Amino acid sequence: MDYKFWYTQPVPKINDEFNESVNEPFISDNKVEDVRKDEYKLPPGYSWYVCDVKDEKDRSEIYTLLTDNYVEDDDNIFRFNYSAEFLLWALTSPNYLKTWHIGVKYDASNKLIGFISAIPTDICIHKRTIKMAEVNFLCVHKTLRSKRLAPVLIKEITRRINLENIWQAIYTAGVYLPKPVSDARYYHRSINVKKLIEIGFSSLNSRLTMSRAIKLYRVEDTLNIKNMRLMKKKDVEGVHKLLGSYLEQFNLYAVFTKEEIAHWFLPIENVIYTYVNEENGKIKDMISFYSLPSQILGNDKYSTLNAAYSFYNVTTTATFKQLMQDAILLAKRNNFDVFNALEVMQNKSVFEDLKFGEGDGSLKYYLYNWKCASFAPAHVGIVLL
Ligand SMILES: CCCCCCCCCCCCCC(=O)CSCCNC(=O)CCNC(=O)[C@H](O)C(C)(C)COP(=O)(O)OP(=O)(O)OC[C@H]1O[C@@H](n2cnc3c(N)ncnc32)[C@H](O)[C@@H]1OP(=O)(O)O
Ligand SMILES: CN(C)Cc1n[nH]c2ccc(-c3ccc(F)cc3OCCn3ccnc3)cc12
Ligand SMILES: [Cl-]
Ligand SMILES: [Mg+2]
Repeated sequence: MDYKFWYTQPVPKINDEFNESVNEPFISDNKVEDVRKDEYKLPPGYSWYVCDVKDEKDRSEIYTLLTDNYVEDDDNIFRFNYSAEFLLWALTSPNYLKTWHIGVKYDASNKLIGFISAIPTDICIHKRTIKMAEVNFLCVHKTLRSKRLAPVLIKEITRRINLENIWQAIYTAGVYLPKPVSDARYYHRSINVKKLIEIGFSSLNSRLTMSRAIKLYRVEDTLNIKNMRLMKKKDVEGVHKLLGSYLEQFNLYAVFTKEEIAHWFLPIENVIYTYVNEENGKIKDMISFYSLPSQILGNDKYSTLNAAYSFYNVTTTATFKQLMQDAILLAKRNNFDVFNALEVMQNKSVFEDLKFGEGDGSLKYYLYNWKCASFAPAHVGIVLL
């Protein structure tokens, strides 16, 4: 890899290594007044488009572009299929900017062929809290790959973020770029074993017959934490306290306001699931996971893999293993086929006992214009959608 684009950016070179005493921008003393006011140039016949994610039709356009052209697994069997309602939630968090939801249309067809987005968040990296943009949903149509459109989308969003006097960003990708601050493998816990085998995701052998595989992943339909229930509006303060305190141990986490807790955690069917255990009107334990189905490509029987992805989980009245067991059960009660988690926070400690299998790859965490020491994923305390 030459990384001809990335090496022009304020990010580490492949060989850069910083000790814990270093925790600062690559480029400081930036000036809003100096930021370019002109949009980056696109190739002839393409135009910028400002997407209105609150408009059902504009939102449907983004949904279509992602459904057809977003992230596939390494074998091109599954493609992420974020729902339209999920994209509304993900992009309209507190203080979002409509001008950070950027499309590219092909003028002659009037169709969206590219997208990139950011939302603002306070990010604590090695105990320093910085206002950052969280970048997500970069996508170029399959038919226009390897034409250098992605650097155009990246430079244009950078410019729009810089106009708001924001100079750092956080992003994640499965691909290796200069240069990860942390790298987390993903693990999967089978729920609907038979389906996962039939679609090729899971395997049998002469020892592990179909019936034996089903038995292995069987779970008791009783919670360890009996009062675990869907989160309600009244629980916002308590979730804010519980989670906000928990996250301070990590090397990388978002500093959530109360308004951010209500947005990111209050339940929305088929989008975000949060459960809480209330004692004495105080929230003592919480479970959360989001819904990210994948379209199954080329399977006669099934079109969709329903997948729950571990989000934020905190226990003070049980063991972490007991809490994540309940999280798997609650995913099962909600019709999910598989429960997915990264080896961030305390997650790795429960993978063997709760019968997770190692996946085929990892998610890399990145910062833009920030130099600092890298760290094991157990010290990562943030999950991006
Ligand atoms: C202060 C504010 C700062 C704000 C900005 C922060 C940074 C935000 C950064 C964005 C974070 C988004 C996070 C996110 O959304 C979650 S990661 C998911 C990204 N989306 C997909 O994987 C969807 C399917 N793939 C595509 O749509 C295309 O393959 C994409 C658009 C990925 C690249 O289109 P393409 O047609 O395949 O490629 P060219 O146009 O020819 O471009 C080639 C250049 O793109 C570099 N590249 C490829 N994949 C990347 C990736 N995932 N991040 C960053 N850079 C990526 C690549 O290394 C090369 O640069 P190089 O020559 O130096 O190696
Ligand atoms: C994070 N958010 C930015 C979306 C995103 N983009 N890129 C990714 C690469 C992996 C995961 C992921 C995260 C947790 C997990 F349990 C399974 C995952 O992927 C399986 C499918 N796969 C394989 C290779 N590429 C995709 C998410 C993402
Ligand atoms: Cl340029
Ligand atoms: Mg391109």
